[PDB]
Amino acid sequence: KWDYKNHRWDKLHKDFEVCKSGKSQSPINIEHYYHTQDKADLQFKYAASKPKAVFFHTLKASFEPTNHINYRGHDYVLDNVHFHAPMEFLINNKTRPLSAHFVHKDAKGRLLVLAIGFEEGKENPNLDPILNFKEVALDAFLPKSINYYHFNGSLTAPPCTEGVAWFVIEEPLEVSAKQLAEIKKRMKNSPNQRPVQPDYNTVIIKSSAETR
Amino acid sequence: KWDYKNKENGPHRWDKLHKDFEVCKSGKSQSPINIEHYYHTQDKADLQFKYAASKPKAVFFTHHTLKASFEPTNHINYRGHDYVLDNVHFHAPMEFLINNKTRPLSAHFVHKDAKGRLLVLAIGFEEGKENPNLDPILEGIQNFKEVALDAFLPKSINYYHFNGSLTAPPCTEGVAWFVIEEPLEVSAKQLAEIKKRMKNSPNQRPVQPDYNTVIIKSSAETR
Ligand SMILES: CCOc1ccc2nc(S(N)(=O)=O)sc2c1
Ligand SMILES: CCOc1ccc2nc(S(N)(=O)=O)sc2c1
Ligand SMILES: [Cl-]
Ligand SMILES: [Cl-]
Ligand SMILES: [Zn+2]
Ligand SMILES: [Zn+2]
Repeated sequence: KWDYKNHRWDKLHKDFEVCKSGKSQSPINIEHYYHTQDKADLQFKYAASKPKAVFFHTLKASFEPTNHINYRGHDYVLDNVHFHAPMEFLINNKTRPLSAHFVHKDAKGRLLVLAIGFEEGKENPNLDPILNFKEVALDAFLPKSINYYHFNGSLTAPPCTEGVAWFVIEEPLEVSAKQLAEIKKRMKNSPNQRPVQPDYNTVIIKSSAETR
Repeated sequence: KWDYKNKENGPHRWDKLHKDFEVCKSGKSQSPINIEHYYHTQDKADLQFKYAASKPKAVFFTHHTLKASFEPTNHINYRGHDYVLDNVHFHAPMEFLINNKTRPLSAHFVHKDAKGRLLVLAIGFEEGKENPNLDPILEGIQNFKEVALDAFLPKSINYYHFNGSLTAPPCTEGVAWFVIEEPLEVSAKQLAEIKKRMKNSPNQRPVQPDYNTVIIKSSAETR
């Protein structure tokens, strides 16, 4: 059984062999990239939303097909949000104590994932509805203006399927220290961060968008 | 047994011939593709060429292409990492399609660095003027005369850069592609001969599935 306990994922199932063999496995440290000033091309179609279900090695909140992201002429339906502690993706070796992943699928079956860091500070109201289920302020969840990193990668969890479009947001969200240990407690006080995977000089663009 | 013919050994079946080749199917950054969506970028000038005229170690037909091997004298520098041009080979038509445009021919500059990491540079050809750069080879397949590598490429190039795979089995990924937009020119006769030297047998992998590849457009000076 696969866990984060103390590189052998490929062994447990042959379905997981790509975890080693893939040349574009995630997460990574974002250190070399291209600046661009091209249109967002990223449109959010988010609303405050109450979960299809809320359940637990990571804390996950799933949703109905109500929230969308449209990228270069294709609609990606929001499936779920889950957390990693520490932040899996590194930005020039800076990681945040917590992260969230927003998972999407298009007509063609393609995957798009949204990642953002958290900053230890003020209480974050967006977390509480989940922590009948209370609705989550998605369209308000995200920063107004985001600087993001976009590149190609894999699932950070098995089967580590690749073909994932990652957009990693620069801005850290804020989380209070009680909330942090609580979710950390919520995840059995067991870390669920895959280490940085081998990076074969991934082509990375830095760009921005308006989430709302 | 892989080939480009429509029988059991074509591209739609390359994954079946050897288990070493399955990434041809399962791989998620498979090349070639149609380059139409990309990001325009600051021209930080990432790529530096260091080519000289060079005589081929060998010029020979292998695995459907005309290949010219070289001593490790011609190089490319990318973000402070140097890749040695290993060989130049040909595909007809051009395999990468640029904004849905297909060219009669392309040339691939295969580079490998110390780590065994791969870099390939592609430039297309369309029918026109006689190319003196080409002729050493068409005769050389039949010592070898040197190739004006330093003179081969356009002075300033527009190219697309992304991560992809090899276009022939084993279809290895982690390949850094530099696809130059500018077409070089070839005479209609030279064109017909290259195809004859490459046996009038197509050696173009079809466009492969695209998983939203991040492509940047930039430019450089080859001279
Ligand atoms: C039905 C199985 O769905 C799975 C399994 C692993 C997995 N990892 C992500 S992530 N952390 O965004 O890269 S999403 C996902 C979905
Ligand atoms: C080890 C044998 O060398 C091989 C096998 C396939 C292959 N495809 C290219 S290409 N068409 O530039 O992407 S180069 C190359 C070298
Ligand atoms: Cl993350
Ligand atoms: Cl090509
Ligand atoms: Zn995740
Ligand atoms: Zn080739």
